[PDB]
Amino acid sequence: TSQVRQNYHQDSEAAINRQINLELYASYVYLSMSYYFDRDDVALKNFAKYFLHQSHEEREHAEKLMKLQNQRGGRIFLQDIQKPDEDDWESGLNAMEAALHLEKNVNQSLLELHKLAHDKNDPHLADFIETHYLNEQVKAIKELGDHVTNLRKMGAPESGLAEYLFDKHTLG
Amino acid sequence: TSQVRQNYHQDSEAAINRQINLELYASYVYLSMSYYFDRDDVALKNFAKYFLHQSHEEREHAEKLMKLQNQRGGRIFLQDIQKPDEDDWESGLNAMEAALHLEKNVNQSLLELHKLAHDKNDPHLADFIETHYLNEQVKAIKELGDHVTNLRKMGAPESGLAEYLFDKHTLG
Amino acid sequence: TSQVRQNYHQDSEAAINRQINLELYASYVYLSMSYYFDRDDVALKNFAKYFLHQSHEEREHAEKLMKLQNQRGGRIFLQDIQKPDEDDWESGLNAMEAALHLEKNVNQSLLELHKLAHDKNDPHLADFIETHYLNEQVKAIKELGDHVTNLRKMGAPESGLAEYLFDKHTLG
Amino acid sequence: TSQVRQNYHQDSEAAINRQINLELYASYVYLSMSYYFDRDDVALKNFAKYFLHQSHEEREHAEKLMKLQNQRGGRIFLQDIQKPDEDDWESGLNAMEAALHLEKNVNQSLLELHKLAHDKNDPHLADFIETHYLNEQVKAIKELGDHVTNLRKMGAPESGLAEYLFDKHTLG
Amino acid sequence: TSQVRQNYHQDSEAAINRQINLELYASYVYLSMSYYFDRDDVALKNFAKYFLHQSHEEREHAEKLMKLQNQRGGRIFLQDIQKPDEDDWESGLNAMEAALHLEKNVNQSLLELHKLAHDKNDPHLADFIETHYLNEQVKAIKELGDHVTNLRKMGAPESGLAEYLFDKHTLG
Amino acid sequence: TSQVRQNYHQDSEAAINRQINLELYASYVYLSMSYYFDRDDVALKNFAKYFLHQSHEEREHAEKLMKLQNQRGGRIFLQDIQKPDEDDWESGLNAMEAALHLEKNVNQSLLELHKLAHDKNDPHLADFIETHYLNEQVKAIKELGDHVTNLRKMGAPESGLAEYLFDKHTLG
Ligand code: NA
Ligand code: NA
Ligand code: NI
Ligand code: NI
Ligand code: NI
Ligand code: NI
Ligand code: NI
Ligand code: NI
Ligand code: NI
Ligand code: NI
Repeated sequence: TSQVRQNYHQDSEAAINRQINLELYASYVYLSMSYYFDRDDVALKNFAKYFLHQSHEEREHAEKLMKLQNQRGGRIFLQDIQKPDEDDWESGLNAMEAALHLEKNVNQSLLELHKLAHDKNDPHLADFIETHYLNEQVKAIKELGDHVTNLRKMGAPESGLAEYLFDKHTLG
Repeated sequence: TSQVRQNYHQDSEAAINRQINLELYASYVYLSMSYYFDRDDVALKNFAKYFLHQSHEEREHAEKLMKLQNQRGGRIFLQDIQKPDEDDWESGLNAMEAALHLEKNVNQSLLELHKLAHDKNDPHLADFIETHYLNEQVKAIKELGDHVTNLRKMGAPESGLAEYLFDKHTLG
Repeated sequence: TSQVRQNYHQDSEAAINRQINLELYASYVYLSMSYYFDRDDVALKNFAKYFLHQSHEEREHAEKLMKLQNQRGGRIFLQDIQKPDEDDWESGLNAMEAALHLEKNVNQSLLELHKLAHDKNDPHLADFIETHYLNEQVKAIKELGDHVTNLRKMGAPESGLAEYLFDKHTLG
Repeated sequence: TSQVRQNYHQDSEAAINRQINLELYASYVYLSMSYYFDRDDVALKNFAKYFLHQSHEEREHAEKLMKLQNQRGGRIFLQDIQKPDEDDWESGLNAMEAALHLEKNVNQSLLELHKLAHDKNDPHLADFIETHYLNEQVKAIKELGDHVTNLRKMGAPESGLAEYLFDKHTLG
Repeated sequence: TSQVRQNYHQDSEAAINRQINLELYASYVYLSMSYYFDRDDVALKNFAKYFLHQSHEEREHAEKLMKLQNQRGGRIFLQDIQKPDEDDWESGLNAMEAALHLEKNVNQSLLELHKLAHDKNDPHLADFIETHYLNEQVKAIKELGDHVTNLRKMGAPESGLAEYLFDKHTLG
Repeated sequence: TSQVRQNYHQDSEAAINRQINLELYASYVYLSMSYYFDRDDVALKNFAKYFLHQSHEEREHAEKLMKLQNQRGGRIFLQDIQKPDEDDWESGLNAMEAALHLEKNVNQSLLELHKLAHDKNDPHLADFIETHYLNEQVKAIKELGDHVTNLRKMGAPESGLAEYLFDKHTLG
């Protein structure tokens, strides 16, 4: 038992570790998307920059979660970061939809973790997840939905010119 | 066959992918060290910052390798980033020695890759590894050896005061 | 025999002269493309500026090669700069593909020259070609491949509007 | 027939193309002189810089002529740029006299072209050649004559010290 | 065996030590030339400054070589710095020719060392010598050859006025 | 006999040459110490910087002595710079004591040279040695004695932590 541990259950520690691993997996998937849009036959630099920024944001998420785990007295247990389920993300709209699904899964996991923290009578972790992630994930999901809608309203993926214009005007 | 592929063997592509995975593993190990020195019972902030910077440098290494793979016409195939073989790095000198061993392994892998590139008559990748990694890895190994020597000449790990002074004066 | 000649074979001198002539031919082809996109019935100013910049870069390449020839004690022997095999480059995508083929030919010639220099035990010229041209040609080939991919993903050459948009957004 | 062609004869177009080729040949000869004065056994850097600047000026001349050809509705037809008739320009005074002869030949060609334009009732091309080249060629010929006179009044080519002093004080 | 030694043969270490001693000898010869041109009966200050700068450059060469030896795990073994074979360097052209011969000998030694490093499969030391010395020695040899040519084209050593003018205009 | 020689004995010239050789030997020993503290198993950067600065100061001493020799009409005769009697300076306190002994020997040589100059009725060289070296050597000996005392009052060489603290706080 750590000297700084106070009102911190072991289930919350396991959930924090699992969310750390989930954020690592999300950053891995975002990096995979970024360097898939870096290929010569794809040639979409703005999508690559955006997905690299998203991977860095998920890295910051994981770092903040590990710092919070070290603060609450819990111990960190890292696991194997699984590779993305895909290596060729087809087009831009497919990558945006996959990122939207990943963000929704991360949001569901964060909501389950906050429900657990509320059941554990842990207001600190509750408000931490509320102010540091919930609104962030909501904004990210809204932005990805807007991007998917704009890509569908232009002819993608059937129109590569539409994806080029979305790379230039929107993500540029 | 890519339209930009020219004097680029498939063995070189596989070696580039394996080196990308190795750099990812090195960054993972460095992040594990950094957040192991972030624990409350450890309390060494400068070691954490240094290992986080090393993890970011290995991330930049992997990104540059993936960019070079995309330039030479080869395709990227990511794998599962294995977790570090340890979760408790004992003390500071043990972590420095483990980082030294990891750097020496990465240097051996880079030397084997350069030998392969020379056997494939690929001067571009050869000089790329020469100017972008070889001297960098040599400097890193020399710095880690100096750190290990200074830690051994102060009483570490038997003297926690020595590790504190090395964290304050050297890595501070 | 020059007083400054040292570890410099005559075959390397002939190869340097041939590469100088090749760079001159490449600059001539780039200037031809630039002023073909300057015609009234073509009207693509950004393509003209880009090809003029590429011609100036090949001119700098030839000047650096002649300076290196004067440094290594060898003598320069200039030949007739052949005219481009075409006077009407059809459209923009055709010109980009021709520039890609020319860059790949120049890269193959540089790789053969570096192989010869390695067989002549000339590390100076080897590293010179490695650091001053190899990565440059790789970047140029990658950029031309990205341009060709973007032109093919927009409707060119069947869509002149696509070529206009590529001239405005990309090369503008 | 171009939509912008107006009062522009085909003979004027052929003369413009021939003058473009002549300016290209002049730039080639100037570059040959510049890199002949770059040799180790010659060692005259200021002469090399001056001849390189003259080659760049002839390149600008050719570019302006091609732009004027594209403006007047005519089409450009490039030919093979012949190599200079010499590869060893003896000394500095010989190179200056050869440059003077080349400038006088270019001036004669420009005067013949202006006479043709006047016979074709083309005042635009006439005044263009008058204001953009005639006075320029006159100034260049006067400067080359002054340089030849100063080189002859110092002992060149029989005095290499005279050529060194002309490189240092005059062209420096 | 050092903890940082990796892919570093003992023959390469001996060659590095011998090259360190050679650079020390070159710096000694350059200092001897500099302070020979400092004598009252000689009175050539610019030659003294130039040779002192060359001696300092050879000192920096030796320091960089010793730093590289300390980096690659090898141990440094210094020897006796031999005095220059001459104490009166006759004139300026003789000193320039002696410096040219010394630079050519150092270049031959560096080329032999790079050949040895390539035979030892050491790309790090190979590229180090390539980028940090080879082009530097080539530029130095070219500059010394140009200086010798200019001194021979002015009347030196039979004309002390020529040496004075070379000291004032060139090396001044 | 030089035209500028006046009240300058040949014994004073020989003593000046011997002192030049002694300063060269001192600079060599200081450089050896500096690059001995540069080794990986030593790892003391501040000691290396201090000894390199001392070597540069002895180099300036030798240069000033050679300039004074050229001023007084005497001729310079350089000899072989002997290597240091040691290649492994044990620890920091041993190197400081060796530097102190070398400084005391140089001071004794300078005092003997000043006594000779006074016996030769040479006030110029006397006051030159007085104002340009005597107080400098006294300050250097006092500083080295203070360093040795501080190293002995901390536990060196039996305490490597003491040497590390002296490198950080004092020489840092
Ligand atoms: Na190289
Ligand atoms: Na006095
Ligand atoms: Ni996240
Ligand atoms: Ni790395
Ligand atoms: Ni080889
Ligand atoms: Ni080129
Ligand atoms: Ni012209
Ligand atoms: Ni008329
Ligand atoms: Ni050197
Ligand atoms: Ni001294």
